Amino acid sequence: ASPFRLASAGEISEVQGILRTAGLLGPEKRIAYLGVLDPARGAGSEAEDRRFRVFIHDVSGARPQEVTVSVTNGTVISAVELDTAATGELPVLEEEFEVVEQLLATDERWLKALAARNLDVSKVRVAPLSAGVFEYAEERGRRILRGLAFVQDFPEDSAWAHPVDGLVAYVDVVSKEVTRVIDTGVFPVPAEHGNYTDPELTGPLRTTQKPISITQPEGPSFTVTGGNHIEWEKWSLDVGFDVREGVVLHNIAFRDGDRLRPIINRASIAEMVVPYGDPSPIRSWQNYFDTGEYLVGQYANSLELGCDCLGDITYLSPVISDAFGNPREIRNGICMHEEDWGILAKHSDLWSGINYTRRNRRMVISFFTTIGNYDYGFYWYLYLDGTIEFEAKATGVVFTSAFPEGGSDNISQLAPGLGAPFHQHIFSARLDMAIDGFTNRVEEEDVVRQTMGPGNERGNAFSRKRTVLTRESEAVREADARTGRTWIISNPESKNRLNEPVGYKLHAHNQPTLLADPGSSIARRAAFATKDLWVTRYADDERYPTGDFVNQHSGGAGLPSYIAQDRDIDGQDIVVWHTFGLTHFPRVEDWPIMPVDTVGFKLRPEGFFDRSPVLDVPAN
Amino acid sequence: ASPFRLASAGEISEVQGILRTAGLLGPEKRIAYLGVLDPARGAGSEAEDRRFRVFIHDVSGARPQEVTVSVTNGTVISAVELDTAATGELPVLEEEFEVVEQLLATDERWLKALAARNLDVSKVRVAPLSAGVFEYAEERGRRILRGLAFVQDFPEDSAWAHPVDGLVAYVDVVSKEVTRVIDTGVFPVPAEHGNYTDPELTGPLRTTQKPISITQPEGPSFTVTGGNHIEWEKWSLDVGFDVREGVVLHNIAFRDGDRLRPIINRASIAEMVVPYGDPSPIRSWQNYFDTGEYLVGQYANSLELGCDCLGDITYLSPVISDAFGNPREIRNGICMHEEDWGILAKHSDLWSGINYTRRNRRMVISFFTTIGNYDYGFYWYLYLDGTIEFEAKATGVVFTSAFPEGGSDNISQLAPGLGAPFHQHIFSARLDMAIDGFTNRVEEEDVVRQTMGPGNERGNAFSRKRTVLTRESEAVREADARTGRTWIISNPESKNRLNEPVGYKLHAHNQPTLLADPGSSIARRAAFATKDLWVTRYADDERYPTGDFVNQHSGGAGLPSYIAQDRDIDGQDIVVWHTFGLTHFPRVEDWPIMPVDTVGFKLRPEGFFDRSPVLDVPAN
Ligand SMILES: [NH3+]CCc1ccccc1
Ligand SMILES: [NH3+]CCc1ccccc1
Ligand SMILES: [Cu+2]
Ligand SMILES: [Cu+2]
Ligand code: NA
Ligand code: NA
Repeated sequence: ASPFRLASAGEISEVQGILRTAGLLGPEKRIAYLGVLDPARGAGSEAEDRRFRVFIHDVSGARPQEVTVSVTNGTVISAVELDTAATGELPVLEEEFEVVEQLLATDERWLKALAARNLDVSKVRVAPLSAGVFEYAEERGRRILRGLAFVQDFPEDSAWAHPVDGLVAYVDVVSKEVTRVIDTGVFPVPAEHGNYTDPELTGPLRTTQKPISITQPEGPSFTVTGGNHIEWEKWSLDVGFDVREGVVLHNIAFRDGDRLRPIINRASIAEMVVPYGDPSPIRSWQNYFDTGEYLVGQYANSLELGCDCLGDITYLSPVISDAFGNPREIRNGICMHEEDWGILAKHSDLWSGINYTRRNRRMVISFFTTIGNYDYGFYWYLYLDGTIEFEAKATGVVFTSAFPEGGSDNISQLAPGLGAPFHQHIFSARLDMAIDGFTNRVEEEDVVRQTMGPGNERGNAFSRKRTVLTRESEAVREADARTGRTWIISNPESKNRLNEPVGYKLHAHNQPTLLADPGSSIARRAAFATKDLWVTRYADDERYPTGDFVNQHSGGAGLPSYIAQDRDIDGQDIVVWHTFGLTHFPRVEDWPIMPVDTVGFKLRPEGFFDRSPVLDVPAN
Repeated sequence: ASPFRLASAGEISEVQGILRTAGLLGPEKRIAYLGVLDPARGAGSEAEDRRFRVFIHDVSGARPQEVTVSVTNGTVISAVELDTAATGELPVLEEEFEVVEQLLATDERWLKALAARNLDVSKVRVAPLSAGVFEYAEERGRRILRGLAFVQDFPEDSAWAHPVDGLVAYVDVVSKEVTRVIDTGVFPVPAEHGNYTDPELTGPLRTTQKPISITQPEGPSFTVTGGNHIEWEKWSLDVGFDVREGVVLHNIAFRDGDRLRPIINRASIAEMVVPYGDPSPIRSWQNYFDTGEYLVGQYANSLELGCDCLGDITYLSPVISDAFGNPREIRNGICMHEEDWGILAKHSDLWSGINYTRRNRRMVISFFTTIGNYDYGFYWYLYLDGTIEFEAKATGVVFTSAFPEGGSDNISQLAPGLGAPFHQHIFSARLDMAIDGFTNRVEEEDVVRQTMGPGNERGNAFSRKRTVLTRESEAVREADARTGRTWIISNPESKNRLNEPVGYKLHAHNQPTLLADPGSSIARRAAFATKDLWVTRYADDERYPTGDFVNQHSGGAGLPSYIAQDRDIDGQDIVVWHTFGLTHFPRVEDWPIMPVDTVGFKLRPEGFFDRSPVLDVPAN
């Protein structure tokens, strides 16, 4: 009976009924987002109200609505008409993916461009790309997608190998109008195929790999109760799923003796953005927010035993709503399992004669999503020693273009005539902290170098300094790999046995943040991505670093507007937002299908325990 | 019959005989180092000469010697008397470990200090620490170790829990003289024990972990021929072992179609150093070079099946010489096995309908070493996609002190009265590069940010720049995480099918380098550690970044003297030296035995292949 339980098919069927009865789900309506709301702060009075938030699109041009529903009470709580010129358009609908291709396929300007390139319109796929906000005044308040074309030689052909460069179109998907067709010149369509299952390309498959068998002859070491509550090796948590964010972790806690100690209240990847660095007008508008614009959870893959997840796997199958409010099960959408992780601790002592070795392991919670050409795995790891780690795995097919004759400073060449524009993959982790409870503070820790002199006569000393972040206006922080900069989240009212505040240290990878010019449209809309670390005071409605409606929003929403409140964060209920990402200069080896590359972050205990928390691990 | 084969017991027995007959191994002699020499450059004329380098110490005060021997020809090639005031002392001998304790145990000044603290001399262990070079003129040319004391309450007690602070002694281990005893004040000896196998400390062991079984029902996928030649998943290499460096990788190559393509000629960890940042005169001299002063290979552990290495393990048992020239087998000293490594590549395509998933794996070559309180695992990883990775795993027991009343800026508190001085663990990887052959160059690659303006009107463009390093004097490089700085090793005379030079990219972790003041003794002796990247022209005798004789050398030897030759490195036979390390502010969780922390680097192909090299991997 947990309030953090997954949404059930029955709850979603009741939401649909409530919306229908209220007159909010007519035939011109589509559900663009549906998700359970987290319990409010201080629900410890026991009063379960299962509430759902719904974004409702209207395919006839009427104003969309934001609606909150209580399945517990069977009522509509609020329903607001949205002015989308003001607050942003709703997320892209799956059914709009093919509308862009179909509308262009009858437009004379589009047919004119394809005819000059001798392309059969029935072979031309059109990627449905988010539009952003640029110079085009006619787009304000309209639902616009932009289309870039790729040729499929036959139904099983990889279209990404055949970009049609020098051509882009803009489409109003509600009025079904093609607003602009821009043809800047003919580029040869790259001819080589990129079919990575074609024996002519792969050659004979390897016969040298032989099997690795990972089994757990006595089950797994974790238990799952109430559908989504995990207990594993003193860890406790709830695994949630949201159609926008994907896997969400709730109530991460560690059982230290007889005390259950909270660490993180809610952990999610709350936004991601892929900005492209090609200045060609064909692509210079291209930045897609996979989380905020497309909703990564609704494209989660069904994960296959032995291929996607290997070992003794426990699956979760989350339920989401389709565009009409029917429940849709994502079969085997979340994989969970434990993994051997090498040596945990080891010492052979010359004086005591004792040899000691212990092995480590980790709990893995993962899902995969596919949005167009790109595929990402999201992995959360819990380790025996208290460490928490997130890892994103990027794979799929790189987004392509022509490679210009005479080269390019912003595109790399992958095959004859075929290019891949430079781009970044930037994530925002939202960590609603609860280190031993909700009274937390953040300190920035830098290494301090000391000069040779009095008190340091051999010039060997070095130290560290910690700076408390006391107000939101000073809590927008940059990495500094030079000085070993980390951030410590501590509880000043909870001390370890040495009388020091208990804490956790965040270790970043220190990769570059957003490279775009600070005056650009993307720097305004993805402002979170320009800094490595933000800290805010918790608030119910401050969910996403980019705001609630990312699609076609003019910018400034989210983190820069939250922190302007300049709230007290020194020993308060706080949220850490960590930006981290990959800067991708594509290489030949990324083609025709890209080997996984990774990025992430980790948190390690910092005086949270009174000694090593893994002294009670047995000797295998 | 490979020239890169491991040394055999028979070869070492012949070396001993040759040395004995030549009069070089009398009863006052000790072998401080013995190791096989790599074949000279251009031995492709086929002429095997197995040669060994030997450092010979004299326990009676005579001058040590460096000797080269050919077991092939049964002769002494050269024998040089060493002036150790000039070129450095020989590495610490294992038999000198207990000489420091035994000599102090009869010194009246030492007994005076223990008596005032009411310590029974039979309970006091003395750590044998390398001396470095500081202000003491009487030490030049003498073989000095310094001693710090720890109390063992009973034979199985962990002495590290009971440091005797405020007390240090210096010992001449050849003349058997205690040169100085420094007592700066009495500190309480910390009373809590740190016995991590005591049920009173651990509590009841966990009963919740249940087994993970990793098996390979058909063997392993790699083959071992000639004792130490590995073939695995198109990779080819030789696994060497040296008593100073430990595991060395030779002739790393990748079978691309019908061509065997070299990548790295020799890879090793050529030095490591642990500098302490406590300005107390009791410890301000403390910096130990585990590789150069103590020789990490001779302390390699015998690795246990199921505890140290899990799965289907193939072992190597390298042979080294003891101090008298007898062969000594390190049973099960090197573990090798392959490991599942998650998803390699994955894409589900919306237009072609093809779902594609492939799994990754890695080849692991590892050993563990223990020198006093510290334990390290060295791991080399080869991946299916051409990636090479090194990982160091640091564990064991932290070096301790008293925690001063009133605190400290350079020591953290681990238990009542017990401190752990700040320190670093810094490694030097020596990578004798051979990217498609020996004509290589290094480029530094930085991200380039571009301003909004003409040619970049939306302010989204970004680029990269590469700077060729042409001469040694310009090849001393610093990290820059901000700008995503990496280094590319390429072969300008070997091009991929796109006509670009083939290459590999080095990705660093960008951790802080040496923090000590640049005018300090350690900055002079560990000059390699002050910069992230060095490139030299290959030379036979340029083996270690610190020089051949690190112990008590006054500084400047090694890399700073090599690069002063200012040799051409633009398309030549070059060696990359990468500094990387951990800065350790010890935490409570590191006590009484430290959970593993890690650091390393990786190299990934950068246009080395003509497309993804893993298209021929099967579907499991
Ligand atoms: N990831 C969102 C961008 C996208 C969407 C659909 C096809 C190709 C690219
Ligand atoms: N790691 C070399 C320093 C050392 C050597 C022996 C005991 C304790 C410390
Ligand atoms: Cu990418
Ligand atoms: Cu350390
Ligand atoms: Na919080
Ligand atoms: Na070389």
